[PDB]
Amino acid sequence: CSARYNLAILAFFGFFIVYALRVNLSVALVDMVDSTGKKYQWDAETQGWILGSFFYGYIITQIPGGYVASKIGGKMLLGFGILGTAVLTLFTPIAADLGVGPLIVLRALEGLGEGVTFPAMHAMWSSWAPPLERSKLLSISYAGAQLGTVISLPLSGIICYYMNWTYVFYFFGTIGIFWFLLWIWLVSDTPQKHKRISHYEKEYILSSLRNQLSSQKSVPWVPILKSLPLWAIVVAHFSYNWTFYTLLTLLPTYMKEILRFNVQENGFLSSLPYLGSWLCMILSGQAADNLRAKWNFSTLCVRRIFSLIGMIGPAVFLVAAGFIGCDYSLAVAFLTISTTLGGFCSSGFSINHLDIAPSYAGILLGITNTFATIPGMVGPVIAKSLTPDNTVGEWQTVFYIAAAINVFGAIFFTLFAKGEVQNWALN
Repeated sequence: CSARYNLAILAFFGFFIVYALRVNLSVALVDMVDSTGKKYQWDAETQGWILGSFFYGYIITQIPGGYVASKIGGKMLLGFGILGTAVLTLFTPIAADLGVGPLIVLRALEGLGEGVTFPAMHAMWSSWAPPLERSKLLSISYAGAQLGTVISLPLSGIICYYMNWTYVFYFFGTIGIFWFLLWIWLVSDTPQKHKRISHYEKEYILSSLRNQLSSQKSVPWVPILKSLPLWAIVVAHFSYNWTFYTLLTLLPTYMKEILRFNVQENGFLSSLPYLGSWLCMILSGQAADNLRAKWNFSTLCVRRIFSLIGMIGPAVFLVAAGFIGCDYSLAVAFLTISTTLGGFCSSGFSINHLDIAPSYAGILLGITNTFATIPGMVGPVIAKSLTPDNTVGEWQTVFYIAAAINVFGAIFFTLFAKGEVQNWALN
């Protein structure tokens, strides 16, 4: 079709690759360890460090991305991020042969390469997307992440079953490379730099962004962002991501050790939760708009209601899943419900940053993500240390503490959230 939508059909696949290279290990690990590929004798704590080392890098390059993107554009940044991630993915096997240290190091470098994507995309859309249309283009671009954390698990299971685990990494790295070639050939960082764009589209985009860009006032300065209504968003994000990452990283292990599912079935059934989450975050915005039309609700009742739901429903159903372990089906159903209701959050704390201080979101997202990334560095560690022997009495404990985290986060948000403006964003 046009140029901007082609960019949004190349960013979709880029984020697909991002999240696939992020998630594939959660599956490949349950076959890389011992009780036709090579198998290593990782202990418990070691698997946790391996699964967490990605976020020790993801956290480093989240905010610096916003600066490096305004410096050298978004195209090369995202391209090199994906390329480094994929090339290191190719070497992950040769690294495992060298030990665990190199493996965690390689995953952390993957994290450095991956964390610089979203800021680059924001930068590119700040020059490509007209305001009346970026709500759709950003959605297209970011749905690739959900599709990736949906599809990289079934494919990883298929491959690890019919073939060795090495081929997961080989295939996904080759894909990342064959995508970087396109990202380099076609895309540009700004319309006037595009080589095959038409004059009318260029003028439409520039005329849409003219007054908006010339109305920027809050760029060259930044006030004190230590207002409690921001720590509420940060805490809710930390809480949600604790559960989300703990599962993303240790759910296949649960399905293979406790439920005793095959690897194929493991990868196929570990996608249902995130597919449900996708559908739920697709329907939640519609429902919230229809609700604000039904009644005013001050635009804050919506945030806190949807947050309460998407952070307590998960807790309840996850506790229930832990309570009835060793059942093939009901536990899968309850984990699915748990990570499905978690999609209501896309109309709560994951959006309050646009109502609290717009025109400053570029850095509020960075703060929130940099704070809510810590659980990726912790959860997979203690959730596996508490379970040296994968007995249901151990997993119940991590489920309980994760549910308590979700609950405390929801309480904090409901108490201290604001939804109109915070008096320092006023340009």
